[PDB]
Amino acid sequence: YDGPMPTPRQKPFQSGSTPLHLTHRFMVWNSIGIIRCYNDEQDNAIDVEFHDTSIHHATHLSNTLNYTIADLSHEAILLACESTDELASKLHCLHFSSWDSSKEWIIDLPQNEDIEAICLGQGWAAAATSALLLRLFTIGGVQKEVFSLAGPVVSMAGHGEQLFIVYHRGTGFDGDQCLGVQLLELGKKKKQILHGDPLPLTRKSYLAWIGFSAEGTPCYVDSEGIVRMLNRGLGNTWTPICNTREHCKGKSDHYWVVGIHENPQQLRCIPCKGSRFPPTLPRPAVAILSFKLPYCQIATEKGQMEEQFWRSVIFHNHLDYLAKNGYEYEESTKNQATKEQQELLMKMLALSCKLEREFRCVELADLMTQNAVNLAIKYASRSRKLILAQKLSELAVEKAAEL
Amino acid sequence: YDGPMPTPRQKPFQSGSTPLHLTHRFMVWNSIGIIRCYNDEQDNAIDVEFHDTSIHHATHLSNTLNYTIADLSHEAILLACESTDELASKLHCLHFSSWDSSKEWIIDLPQNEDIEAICLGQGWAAAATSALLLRLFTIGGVQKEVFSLAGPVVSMAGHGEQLFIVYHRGTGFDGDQCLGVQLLELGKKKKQILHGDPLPLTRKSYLAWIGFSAEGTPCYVDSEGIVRMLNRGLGNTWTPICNTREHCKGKSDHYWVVGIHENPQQLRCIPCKGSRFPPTLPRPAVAILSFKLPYCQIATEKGQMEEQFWRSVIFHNHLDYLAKNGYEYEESTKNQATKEQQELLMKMLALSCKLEREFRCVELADLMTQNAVNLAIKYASRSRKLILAQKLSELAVEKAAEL
Amino acid sequence: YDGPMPTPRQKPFQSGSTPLHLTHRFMVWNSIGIIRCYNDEQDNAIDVEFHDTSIHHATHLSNTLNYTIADLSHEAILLACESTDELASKLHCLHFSSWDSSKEWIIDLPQNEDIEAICLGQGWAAAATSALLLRLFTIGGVQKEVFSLAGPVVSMAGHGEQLFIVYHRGTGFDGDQCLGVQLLELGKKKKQILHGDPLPLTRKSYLAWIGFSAEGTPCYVDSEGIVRMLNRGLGNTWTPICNTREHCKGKSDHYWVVGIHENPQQLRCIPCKGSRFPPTLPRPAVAILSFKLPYCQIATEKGQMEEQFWRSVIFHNHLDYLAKNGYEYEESTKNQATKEQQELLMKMLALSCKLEREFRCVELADLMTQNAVNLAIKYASRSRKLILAQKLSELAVEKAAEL
Repeated sequence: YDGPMPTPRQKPFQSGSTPLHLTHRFMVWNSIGIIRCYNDEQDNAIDVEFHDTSIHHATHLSNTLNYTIADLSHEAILLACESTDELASKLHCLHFSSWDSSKEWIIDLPQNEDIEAICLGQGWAAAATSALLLRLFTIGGVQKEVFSLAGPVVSMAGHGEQLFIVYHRGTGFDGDQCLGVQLLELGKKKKQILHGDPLPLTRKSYLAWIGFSAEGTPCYVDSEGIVRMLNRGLGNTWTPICNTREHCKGKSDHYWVVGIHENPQQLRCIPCKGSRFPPTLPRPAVAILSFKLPYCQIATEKGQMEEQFWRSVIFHNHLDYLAKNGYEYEESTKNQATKEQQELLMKMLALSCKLEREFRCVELADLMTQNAVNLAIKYASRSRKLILAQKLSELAVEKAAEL
Repeated sequence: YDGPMPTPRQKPFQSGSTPLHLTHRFMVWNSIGIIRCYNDEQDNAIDVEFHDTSIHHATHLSNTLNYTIADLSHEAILLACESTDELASKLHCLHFSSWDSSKEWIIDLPQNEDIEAICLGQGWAAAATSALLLRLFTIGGVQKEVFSLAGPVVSMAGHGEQLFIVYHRGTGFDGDQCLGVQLLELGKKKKQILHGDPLPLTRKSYLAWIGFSAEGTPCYVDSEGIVRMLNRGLGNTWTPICNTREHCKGKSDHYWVVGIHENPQQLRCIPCKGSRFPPTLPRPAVAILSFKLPYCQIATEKGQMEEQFWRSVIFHNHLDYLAKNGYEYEESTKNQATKEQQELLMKMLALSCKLEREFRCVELADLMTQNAVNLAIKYASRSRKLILAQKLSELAVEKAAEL
Repeated sequence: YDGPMPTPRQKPFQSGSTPLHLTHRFMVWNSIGIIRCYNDEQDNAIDVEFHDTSIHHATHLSNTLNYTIADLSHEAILLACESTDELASKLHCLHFSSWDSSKEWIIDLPQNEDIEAICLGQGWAAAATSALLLRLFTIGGVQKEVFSLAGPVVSMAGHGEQLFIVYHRGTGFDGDQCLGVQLLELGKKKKQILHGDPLPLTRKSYLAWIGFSAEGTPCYVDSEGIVRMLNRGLGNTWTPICNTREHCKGKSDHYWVVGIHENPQQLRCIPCKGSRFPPTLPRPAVAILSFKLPYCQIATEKGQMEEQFWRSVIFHNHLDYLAKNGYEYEESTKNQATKEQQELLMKMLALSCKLEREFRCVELADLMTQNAVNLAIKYASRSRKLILAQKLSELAVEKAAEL
C-alpha cells in the first residue's frame, strides 16, 4: 500500500556520547567531567577527566572488556559492556570517592541478558537490560529492587533520588517516534511520578539527549533542537525552554547539549558545524546559550516581558521541589525570584495602563502579591484611573479573604 | 500484505461546527449562542447570535482575515485563522463583556505555526497549534503558560478552570482511532487530572463532539451516537449516558449534539435526516433527548429502576465537584437527589422481597441511608420475613459502627 | 514492504482454562476448585468440584445454553454464553452460598452485545462485553455501575474489592502485544489505581494467565514462563518473581499456572509435557514451584542472600495493603518478616566485612532497624574496624533524628 509507514525505533544511547564507530569518541560529557574511549585494533583505552581537578585525579583504564557505555558522577565511574560468546554482560563501577580500601566492583548479568543503558544517581546506579528489566544497585555494589520495563529503553538519567527513563511505548508512523517516560523517586518512600506518560516530541524527530538540570529538574532535547523541561508547577507537563536552531545558521549546523543549569540560567552545549556531534580532537569549546520560551510577539515589549516572567516562574519551581523533599535551598534565591517577577508584573501593568487596557491590568494584578496589588491601587488612583483603582481594591479584598 | 491497515488520523475540529466547504456554515453552536460564517467569492461575513438577547446584542463582523475557527462564551468571542504566505496565524478575541473601553485584542503566532483548535474557559482561552504546543491566554490578552502536546490535537473544550484536550496518542487499525485525553485544572493549584488516558470509543468510530455539561462535567460523543460522560464517582472512568441511534429511524439519520445538561437532564441536539450535520438555513430546531444508560433488561421493572438509580447517581456527582472546589451549589438539589435514590432503592427492595430474593434485599440496603435501612427492617418484620429482618438489623449495626 | 508487521491481537480468555475445541476441557481451575465442561454432539455437561468438600457439594449442570466462560469462588459459580440468532448473551450465577431460597439468577445482555470475559470478586461480579463495556453486578443479581473500556478485553480477574483488567491499548509489531492494565478498587470509595498503564511482557510473548495471589496481590504470567507481581512498595511497578522455564527440560515443556500464594510462598501449577495446557483426563497433579527473583550472580553467597532479602520484602507488602484497607492480618507474620530480613542484612553485612568492603556495610545498615544498626556497631568495634564503627554510629544518629 501507499500510506503511513512504521517508523523504525531508535536505538538506546547514553546522553552526552558520540557514536561507537569513531576511533576516538566521547563516552559521556556532563557537568562532572569527560570520559573518552580510544579504540582501534592495537589497544583500547578509557580516559576520565574531571572539570574540577580537586574532585579526583585523571584516571586511565585499559579497556580489556571493551566497555561501550559509561556514566560519570561526583561519586563513581560506571562502565558497562555487552556479552560475548565467552563472557557475560558486565556492570563495572569505579567507586573512587569511597572512604574504604575497596574502590571497585563488577557484576555479571544472567545468561543472554545484555546491558542497554545505565545511569548514576546519588548513591545508586541503574541498568536497563535486554530482558526488559531495570536493575538497581547501590554505589557500593548491593543489588536493590528489580522491575520490568514496559518497552525497550531509549535513554536513562538519574539525579538525587530521581530516576528518569525514556522507552518505546509503541510504534510511530511517518518518521515519528512513540516514546514514554517513567519517572520514579527512589527514596525511603518509593513513588512513580509518571506512569509511562507519552513523551512529547517535535514531529518527525527523535530523542537526542535527556538528563537533569544541576538543580534536579528532568529535561530532554529532540533532534530538532527543541529543549523541554518538566513543569512541576503545571501538573508535571513539559514546557519548551529553548530552541537551539535559532542559534544555527544552516541546516548542517547543530548544538550538542552537555548540561542544563537553572540558577544561573545557561544551556551548556557544543556548537557543531557539519554534523550533530563534535569531534573528540581538538577539544571542543563549551558554548553558553540562553533559554527562551516560545512566546508570541516576543519582539514587542509585552511579549518580551511575558516571556521573561514565565521563564522566571518555571526556572524557580526547583526551589519548591527542594523544599518539599527536605533538600537544602537558599531562601535568598526564592526572594529574588519573587522580586524579579513582581517587577515584571508591575511593568506589564504599567504598559497595559498606557494602552488603556484596564481589564488586562486587573488580570496582571491577580498574579501579584498583596503588597504589589496595594501599590497598583495607588498607581491607579494616580493618572485618574478611578474605575481601575476600584477593581484592584476589590481584588485586594478577595486576596485577603483567601488567607 | 492482507491484514490490519493503519487508520488515517481524523483532523482537528471545533465541536458544534459544520464543515468548512459549506458556503453558509456553523462555526460553533453551544449553550451560549450561534456563530455563522457566510463565505463565497464576493464577501466573507461572520454573524454572532446569543440565545439570551440580554447577554449581548447581535454582532456582525467582516471576516477579512478569513477566520475558520470560532468559540463563544458569556465573556468573549474567540476567532482564529491559519497563516498565509504573507500573514501569520492569528488568535482574535472580541472581549465584549469587558468593563473597559478596549474590547478587542489579536496576537500573531510565530513563523510556520498554525492554530489547529481553540476553546474558551472562565476568564481564559487556549489554542493548540501545529507545533504541538498549547498556549494559554487570559481573556484580556495576557500570555499564560505554554506546554507541549503528546500528539496532534483532535478537539479542545473548556469550562471554568478545566481544560479538556483530546489528541492522537497513537495509530489505530481497521477503522479505529487511537485517542488520548489530557484533562487539566488551571486554578491557582495546577492539576493534571488525566495524564493522557486512552479515550474509549465505539469500534470503527471517530470523535464527533466533545465539551462539558452546563454543570461542568466532561462529555463526548462518537460517530456511532454513543454519548459518554466522566464518572467522577467511579475513579474518573467514562460511562455511556445515551445512544442517539435509538432515536434514529434509519442509517442516514443522525443527531448533531449542541449541549448537555445534568439538572434538569436533557441532551440538546439537532435531528439530521440524510447527513450528520444540519444545514444552516432554514434555522434547525433543537430537539431534547433523554439520557438512558445501557443497562440490561431495561423493559423489566428491576432493570428500569436500576437504570434510573445509576443515572441519578452519575448526574449528581457534579454537586460534590462544585463543593470540593468551593463553587456554589444548591443544597436542595443534593437532598432531592438522595430522596430520589432512596425511593428507588426502597422500591427495588420491595420488588426483590416479592420475588423471595432476600439476599438481594440486603445488597440493596447496603446502598441505603441509615434511616432507610431502619425502615426496611420494619418492612421485613412485616410480611413475616424474620431472617431478612435480622440480616438488615446486623447491617444497620455495621453502618452505625462505620461512623 | 519488508519491515515490521502488525501483531494479531490475542483473543480474550479465562485464566485457568483449556481451549474450547477440546471435548473435555477445563473452564476454570483456581484455588477454590475445578470446573470442567464435557461437550460433544450428544450432550453438554458442566461439572463443578471444590478442593475443600466442606465448602459445597459437587454440582452437575446440563449445559443447555452452551456456556463457554466460567469462574468459581467461595460464594458462587459464574457462567456466561455468547448470543445466537435466537438467544441473547447471558450471564448466569449459581449463588450456592446464599442464605435464602433463591440461589440462581440470569440476565440477558442487550441486542448484539456478547460477553467476552468474566471474573468474580468478593460479593460482586464483572463482565466485559463486545460493546467495550464493563458491567458490574452484585453477587445477588443487582446491576451496579457501568463504564467503557479503552480497548478489547484480554482477561479479567477479581479479588476482594479489586478489579484487574488487561486489554489491548494498541497494536504491537514483530510478535509483540500492546497490552494495558486497568486496576480498580470498588469499595465505598472508588479508586482507579492504574489508569491503563502499559503491561510489561517478555518480547514476542503473549499473556497466558492473570489473577491475584491468595493474599490479594495482582499477578500475571506471559507465554515465556515469566511470572510478574505488582510491587506495591515500588510505586506499583511489576517485578518478576519466577521463571517457569528454569524448571522445564525442553522447548515443548511448559507449566500451567493454577494459583499463587505468598505465605507460605508457593506457585501452584501443572507440569505439561508436549503442550501448554494439561489434558483433562487423567486428573493432573498440582506441582509446587518456588519463587526466584532474577538477580545476578545468584550462585554466590552475596547474590543468594540479596535474592532472599528482596523476595521476602515483596512477598510481605500485602500485609501493609491489608492494614491500610482495614483488612485482617496477623501481626506475627509482620514480625517474622522483619526478623527474617534483619538476619539476612546482618549476614550480608558480615560478608561485606570479611571482603573488606566497609562502605558496602554502611549501605546494608541503612536498610536495618535501629536495634540492628546498634548491634552492627558493636560488631564493628570487634575485629578492629574502627572507622566502620564510626560511620555506623553516625548512621545510627541520623536514624534517631528521622523520628
